[PDB]
Amino acid sequence: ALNIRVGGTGMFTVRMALFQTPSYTQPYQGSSVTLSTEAFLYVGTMLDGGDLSRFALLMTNCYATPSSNATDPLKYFIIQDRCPHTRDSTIQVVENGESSQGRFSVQMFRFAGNYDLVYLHCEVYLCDTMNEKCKPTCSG
Amino acid sequence: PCQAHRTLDEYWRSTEYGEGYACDTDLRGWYRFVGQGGARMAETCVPVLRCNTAAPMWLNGTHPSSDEGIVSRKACAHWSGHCCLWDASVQVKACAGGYYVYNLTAPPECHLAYCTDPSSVEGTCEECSIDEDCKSNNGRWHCQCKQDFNITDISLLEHRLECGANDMKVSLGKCQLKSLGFDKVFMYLSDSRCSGFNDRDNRDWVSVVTPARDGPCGTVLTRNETHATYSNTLYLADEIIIRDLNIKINFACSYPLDMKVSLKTALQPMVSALNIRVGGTGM
Ligand SMILES: *[C@@H]1O[C@H](CO)[C@@H](O[C@@H]2O[C@H](CO)[C@@H](O[C@@H]3O[C@H](CO)[C@@H](O)[C@H](O[C@H]4O[C@H](CO)[C@@H](O)[C@H](O)[C@@H]4O)[C@@H]3O)[C@H](O)[C@H]2NC(C)=O)[C@H](O)[C@H]1NC(C)=O
Ligand SMILES: *[C@@H]1O[C@H](CO)[C@@H](O[C@@H]2O[C@H](CO)[C@@H](O)[C@H](O)[C@H]2NC(C)=O)[C@H](O)[C@H]1NC(C)=O
Ligand SMILES: *[C@@H]1O[C@H](CO)[C@@H](O[C@@H]2O[C@H](CO)[C@@H](O)[C@H](O)[C@H]2NC(C)=O)[C@H](O)[C@H]1NC(C)=O
Ligand SMILES: *[C@@H]1O[C@H](CO)[C@@H](O)[C@H](O)[C@H]1NC(C)=O
Repeated sequence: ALNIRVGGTGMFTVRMALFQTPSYTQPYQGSSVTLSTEAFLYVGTMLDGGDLSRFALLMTNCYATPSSNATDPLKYFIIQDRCPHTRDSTIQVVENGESSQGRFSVQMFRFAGNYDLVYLHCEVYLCDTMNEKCKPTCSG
Repeated sequence: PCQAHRTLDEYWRSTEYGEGYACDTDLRGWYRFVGQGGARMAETCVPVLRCNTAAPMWLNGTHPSSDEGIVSRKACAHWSGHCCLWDASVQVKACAGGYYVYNLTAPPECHLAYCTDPSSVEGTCEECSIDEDCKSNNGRWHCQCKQDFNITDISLLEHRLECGANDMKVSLGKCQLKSLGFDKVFMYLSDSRCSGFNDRDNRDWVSVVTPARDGPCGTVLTRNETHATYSNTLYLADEIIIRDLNIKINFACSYPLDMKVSLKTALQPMVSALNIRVGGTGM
């Protein structure tokens, strides 16, 4: 018998969209959205890669930066260490690690300074829904 | 030869034509038979009183295949009840493409003329792929690949693994496997239900597709703290049963567990702004 050993690397498709309405029904297509600060924000993250049965979309950390650059030193974390932020009451999460979609809502804001644009950047970590317990329960 | 010839567009040279009296004494040079009559001369001595001739002729033997050059033939003539009673000298030459040329000579006497069978207008050349040259074997056109595509051993085999987000596929050049000596190949995963098929994106490929999960075609998943890998093995054989040189394609592609994601839509807030203006002066 002859064994040839070959391999490869693949990527999974995870998406993020702005919801035009609460309860996360319709997505947003426009290139720049113009709201008031008092208004809230409806966002969700989709998972389109595969094996949604064995995997659960789970949010580890997310933040806001004034620029498209994600590594901006000025970061307003919206989720800290798998936890919705406690010091700000207007932050709420609906599902995290529960299913293949992660969503959350928060009041809109503006970065203090000569900054007129806000960008949102999150980082996801998939998990095994049987091998490890993916429910994040956070308390101060 | 292939470029300097005179075409012949006539529909009465079929071996189905009833009867005529024309004879070809003024035919001099290289000719191509094109149209409803056919592209090749008759290969068997068609019975007498056919194809607009009292005594039909026929180029005896077999049509030369591609890359044969000048071939000398002695076209026979069917008359009086004896096939090949009179003889004429012809020089048939094959050409690139589904057509031929001949050195049509003057028969010894009139009431003699050539005529063509339907031949293989059904047998086409476009069915050969881009790396498959339009070669012929004893007059039948086939798709023989590049000669430079000649690999002997097994380790040098090409393998195109695409680790798609939802499915996984592995692709191998059909020309390479034909060169390796396998007329037909058998793709089989851990389960034989995942038999391979053909697909073309830039050439002839045989490919297998397996969903990226745990068990859809017996694929095994072993996830460590950083990556999750899908491992399955492919089996190569040239017949249903193997007798030597077992082949096992140990392929596996893994996915990351962490990734970065952001909106593609710009956000712009407006907040109530109070502007207090002050001033000063200095030296
Ligand atoms: C968790 O599992 C993952 C998935 O297997 C694993 O990542 C693997 O790390 C090993 C160790 O480095 C890689 O092994 C390969 O081994 C040979 C050299 O010995 C080479 O094929 C590889 O180097 C290649 O690196 C790049 C890959 O294209 C290229 O620059 C080039 O081809 C190099 O040759 C590599 O060292 C193995 O490839 C990765 N798997 C990947 C990258 O998908 C990880 O280490 C595991 N974590 C653990 C065990 O803690
Ligand atoms: C994103 O932001 C960083 C920080 O402003 C940009 O500059 C890099 O900064 C790091 C330290 O934060 C330095 O080590 C690098 O040398 C800097 N340059 C690069 C090219 O990384 C960085 O360029 C920005 N990235 C993009 C794509 O705009
Ligand atoms: C077909 O091919 C032959 C050989 O190339 C052509 O020339 C004939 O060659 C023979 C053998 O030397 C001579 O005896 C003949 O006299 C040549 N014929 C002529 C007309 O010069 C021949 O011409 C070709 N036939 C046709 C019809 O094109
Ligand atoms: C014509 O072909 C037949 C069939 O093989 C053969 O018997 C005959 O001898 C051939 N004629 C000539 C002149 O070679």
